Amino acid sequence: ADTRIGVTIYKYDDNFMSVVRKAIEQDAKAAPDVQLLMNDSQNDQSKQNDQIDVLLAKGVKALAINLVDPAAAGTVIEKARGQNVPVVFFNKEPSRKALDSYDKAYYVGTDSKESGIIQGDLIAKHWAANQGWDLNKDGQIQFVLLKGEPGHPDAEARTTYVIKELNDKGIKTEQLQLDTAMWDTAQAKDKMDAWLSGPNANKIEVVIANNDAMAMGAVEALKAHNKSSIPVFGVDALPEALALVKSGALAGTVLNDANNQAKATFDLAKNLADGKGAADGTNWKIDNKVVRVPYVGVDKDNLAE
Ligand SMILES: OC[C@H]1O[C@@H](O)[C@H](O)[C@@H](O)[C@@H]1O
Ligand SMILES: [Ca+2]
Repeated sequence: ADTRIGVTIYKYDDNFMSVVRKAIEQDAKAAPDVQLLMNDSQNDQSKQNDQIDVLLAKGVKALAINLVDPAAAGTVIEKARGQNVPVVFFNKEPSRKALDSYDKAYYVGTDSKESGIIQGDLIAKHWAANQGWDLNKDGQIQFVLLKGEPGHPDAEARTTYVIKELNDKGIKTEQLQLDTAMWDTAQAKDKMDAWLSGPNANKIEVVIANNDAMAMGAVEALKAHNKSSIPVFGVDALPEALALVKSGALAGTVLNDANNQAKATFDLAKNLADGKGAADGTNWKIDNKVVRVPYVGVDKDNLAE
């Protein structure tokens, strides 16, 4: 009488989704009646699509899906609809229209813009406290920005809102470079290294990354160039990134709460598999089929708290 739930993780080597993957498996360990069928989609939506077909053929009673491509939500929903199986999307947010296209589709994640606002406020605080960072003394932050996947709601919101928030607080900004490194450490290292090796590299004052993995790559490129005096900011508060906040290699980050996103995803998926209301017997507040888990800013001043 075990209940099977199919789960896809877009890429197991994504630093953040690795934390989430492990947390959801710990949640499942505590539900002796449930079996998770865990899949690594290897950063390929076509691989994920085939994995979902296999999961459905195996009779799973719910799906928890971390999309490779957000725009593929519709495709995945139509697969789930064919079996009348509920689907809890997590971490890559489908459009409102996509969510509303199937009454058994839900989403667990975050308020993406909040992470951009928090990161921007963190940078504003550190900038005001470290006016030595204004290398050219023009009152503006000359920044470079390492973006996540184009079209990913967290990448778009974190990129828009970090700058909006700095500007709203009265801090002018000059974008010297902006490119995607696709959430990846090695790509970010190579991009940052190029920026440090190009003309007017001397003008760069602050590095902004949409996640910690990319921030960490930037930290390594700065080290290679003896330019570690330039501050770097990320998002996620990965343990490895918190170690760099401690050492001073990373100026700040933002907790993306993997534990509670994993728990909400599991709790809702299990309820839906059982034919119950998604939040039954839980304290999750579902707002129009969506659970959002707060972000929290982190730097040396609150690292212990
Ligand atoms: O979808 C995967 C991405 O999700 C974001 O919420 C995290 O901040 C990133 O680290 C991760 O690469
Ligand atoms: Ca400046």
